Amino acid sequence: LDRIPPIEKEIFPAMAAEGQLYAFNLEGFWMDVGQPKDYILGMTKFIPSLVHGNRETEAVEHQRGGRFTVIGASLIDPSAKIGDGAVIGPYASIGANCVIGESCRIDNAAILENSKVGKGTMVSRSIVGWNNRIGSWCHIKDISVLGDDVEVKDGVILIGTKVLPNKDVGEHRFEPGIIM
Amino acid sequence: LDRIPPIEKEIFPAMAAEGQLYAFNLEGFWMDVGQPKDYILGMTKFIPSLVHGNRETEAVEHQRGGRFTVIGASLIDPSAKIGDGAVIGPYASIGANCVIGESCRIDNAAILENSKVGKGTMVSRSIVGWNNRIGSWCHIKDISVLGDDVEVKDGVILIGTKVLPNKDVGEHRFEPGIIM
Repeated sequence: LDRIPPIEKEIFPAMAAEGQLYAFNLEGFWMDVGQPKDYILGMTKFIPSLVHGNRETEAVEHQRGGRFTVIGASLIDPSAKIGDGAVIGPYASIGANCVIGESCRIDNAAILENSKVGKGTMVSRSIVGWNNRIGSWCHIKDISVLGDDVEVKDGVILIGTKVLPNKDVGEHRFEPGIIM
Repeated sequence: LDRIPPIEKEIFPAMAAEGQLYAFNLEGFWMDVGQPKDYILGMTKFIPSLVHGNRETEAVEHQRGGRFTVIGASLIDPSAKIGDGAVIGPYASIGANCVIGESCRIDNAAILENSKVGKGTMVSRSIVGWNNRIGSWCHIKDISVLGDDVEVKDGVILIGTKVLPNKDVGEHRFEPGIIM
């Protein structure tokens, strides 16, 4: 600690000038989670590193509310209900009290907090809001982030579109964009 | 029968000229099934007229292979297997030996002869081939006709595209067109 009014970061050039700066090589993964794409990539790199950390034949989480199959490792919150014939894809996370329909596909996607999901939808490489209420037969794929308390009708196809909070969606979007 | 070498609509002007032509007014439906769109419209007008004709609380066909729900009247071939949680939409037809997945949406669509359908797909206002083999989580909607012995991979979205026989589809199509 030295009083340096505005500042070469932490005075690193001088730190090397007196030659007391050391480096520690890391064998593990490293990436900056600053974007939704980087968010998904960090999740898919970080999930396998938690095998010895937390509680969760692929037995990361297999029988919660019914006989469903998980292709790869995933984080299933114990209070959640998965359904009867869902297929939780590789490297997926699900929050507390989340409800997943009778048959679903959660592929490399994150479901946060209290969310309801219908029957037959596919959530691929995407994120959903906190109190999100998702339709039954929709199709959400690519890097699309859904804000808080959004709702989508049945049979909508959001492909890489970010929606703002409290909005409502009822129409297809086949191109990247933003919904206000 | 009179020998008229070539043509005037079987000589209807003269037929009326001798004044021996009668007409019968029809109270029922009538339309020319010459296009897939007209095919779908004729099906949706003709299905309700068969309530007293053939064998098939909405009890047109309710329990075949599992406890599934039918929203409206539909024609389910007895040899078919519907699944466990399918939702056969209004005015749909299914051919013999057809297999429908655990949860499906057959909405105003026709399935012809031996076809297999995965889990969670949606077939809306469309037709499928004879020996068609449909993927699991696909999404086929709008007026799209699939030829004979076509196959679609998982998670494809065909929106109003007509595919030729024996072809294979593995990529999305968000616009009307033809696949060779």
